[PDB]
Amino acid sequence: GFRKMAFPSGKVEGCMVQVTCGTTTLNGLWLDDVVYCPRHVICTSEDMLNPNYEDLLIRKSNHNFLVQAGNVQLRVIGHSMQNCVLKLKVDTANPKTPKYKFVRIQPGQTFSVLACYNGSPSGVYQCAMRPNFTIKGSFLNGSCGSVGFNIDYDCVSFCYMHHMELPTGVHAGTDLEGNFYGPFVDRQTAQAAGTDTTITVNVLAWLYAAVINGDRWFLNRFTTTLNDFNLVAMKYNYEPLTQDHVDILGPLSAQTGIAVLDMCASLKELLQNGMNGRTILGSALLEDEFTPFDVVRQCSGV
Amino acid sequence: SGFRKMAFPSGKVEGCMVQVTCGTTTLNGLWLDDVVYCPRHVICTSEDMLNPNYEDLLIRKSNHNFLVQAGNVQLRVIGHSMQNCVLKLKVDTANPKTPKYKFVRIQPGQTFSVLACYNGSPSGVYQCAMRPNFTIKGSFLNGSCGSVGFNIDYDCVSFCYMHHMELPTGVHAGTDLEGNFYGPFVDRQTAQAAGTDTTITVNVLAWLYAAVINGDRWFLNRFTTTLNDFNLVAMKYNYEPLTQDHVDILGPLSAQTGIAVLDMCASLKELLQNGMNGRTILGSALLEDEFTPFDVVRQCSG
Repeated sequence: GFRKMAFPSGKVEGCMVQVTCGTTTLNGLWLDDVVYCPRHVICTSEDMLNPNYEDLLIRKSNHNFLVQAGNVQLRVIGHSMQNCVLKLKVDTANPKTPKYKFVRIQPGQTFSVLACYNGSPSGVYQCAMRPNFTIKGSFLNGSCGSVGFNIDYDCVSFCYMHHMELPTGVHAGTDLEGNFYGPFVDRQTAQAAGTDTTITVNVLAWLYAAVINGDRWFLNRFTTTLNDFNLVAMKYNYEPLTQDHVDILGPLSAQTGIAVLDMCASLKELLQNGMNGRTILGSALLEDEFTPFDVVRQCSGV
Repeated sequence: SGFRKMAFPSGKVEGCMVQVTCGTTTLNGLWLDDVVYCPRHVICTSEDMLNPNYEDLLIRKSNHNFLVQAGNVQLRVIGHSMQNCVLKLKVDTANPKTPKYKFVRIQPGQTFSVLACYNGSPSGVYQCAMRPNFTIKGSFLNGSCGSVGFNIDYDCVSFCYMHHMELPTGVHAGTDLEGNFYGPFVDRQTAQAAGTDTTITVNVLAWLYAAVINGDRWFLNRFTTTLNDFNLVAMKYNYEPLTQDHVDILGPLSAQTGIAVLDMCASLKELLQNGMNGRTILGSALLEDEFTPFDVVRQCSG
């Protein structure tokens, strides 16, 4: 079976805390003796319309921040702002800190989101960073500071911290250095994303997955150049491939014996001729939120 | 806003998973207090699995034939019994990470989270529903037996599923934590078919309400139906009947959207006898039936 699968969330659950300033409360990430959270925690609701964060933060001291792990307060002993993230040094090193790294992901890459409220994990689900740098998440009031992550061996790579829901109902946030993905700002104002596109490298990974499972009617006898493929794909609102995309498809190419550019020629035929009422892996829709790594991970184990 | 298939955070269950080996057979166990629960076919050789007499095989085993590993630590087995299709190994150490828990038997159409594990190590988490034919559509590979399904309510884990088998059709079968299979299956290495599956109608209606809450409305109509006339059409299409209890449980979603349950039933009836005409609902080309009304209310409250 093929399912959207999240990483086991326990290593991240052990890092979630609550951060409050005044009556504004959201989630933070407690790693070693530092808590990371969205800087708009320092705003009242009226502040968020047009905030001057530097001005607002110079008014705050360590003793204005309430950090709680459950009902246990963690005393704040220093604070600083890095882009759109606040870092609060606390006096206790988190004994559940996993091995971790901060990463900035590419569009197309997937990650698990641990949706949290008041520092308490509520649910986990899988997301892809869209080409327009939004994610199609599920978030309610109080969810900011929830994080997205991948887990490789035993190391947690944090890649996303949640800040905002756009008018269209999709979501926007930052990496853990506080830099937004996309052309968004943490202000209570209506912001639009670019028109989205289909994640071509993931569609190719899905076609490879179909082949591995014996579903291969769409393989044609042609090949293409990468440049010709990119120029055609863009007319169908598909993303162009990069050299890194070609490389990450390498393992599936080797597993199936189907050259990357041959699969591109097959996809191109699918694009210009349609599916003709046929299905691939049970579906009439091409799936674009499974990466090549997701295909390998779900068809091969951990 | 937003709507996503979401699992419970898995940390509380991750702290309970161990590896269980007997001879050349290895799978996963669930370690609660001083007892480890795992599928009994771990006592089988590849020859025994074809037609096993489990009581015979078990009486010929001693405690030392069982190797239980929690991470890098071997747990000493000091007792063993069998409860239906589940083996219970008594160990000399209590699991410090045992959560508050209970064993429950889930009803068809209810959902739960699965923590897929290999060699005692958590690999991924996803949401499943118990199908009306008592299969589940999971994602499981070799080495995954003993993985468990669960729900979390406040701080209590309700374990409802332990994994044993993949049917020839690719769906999955297992037991509750008393070792009783869901459905007419047996833990023998033979090809087994399920009863004809039906669609979980109350869940489809819940998901249609979710679609309206998120702005997807093209499928609505001004028609209404009686409950009985709806059920005549549902049964014609191999949908489960909708009961008055189901109507009542959908009440909160009906109030939140202003759409009477029987008006949504008229919409569903039109979809069943007309199709979607290549359109999508919440990004799906098929009618989704693995969200309960509770799943939708929890995710879409407000």
